[PDB]
Amino acid sequence: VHKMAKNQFGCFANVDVKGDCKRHCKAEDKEGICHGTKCKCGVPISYL
Repeated sequence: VHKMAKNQFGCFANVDVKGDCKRHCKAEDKEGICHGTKCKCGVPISYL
């Protein structure tokens, strides 16, 4: 599957969109950030 809305959890323009980058990072117990047309993790969900 192509690296345009099928690999970045459909996220773009730094927005949490369609596939929600949040969820793929929640598997890792992390926040998910859209960094352009790209999805990475932010920080641990352990906010304390």
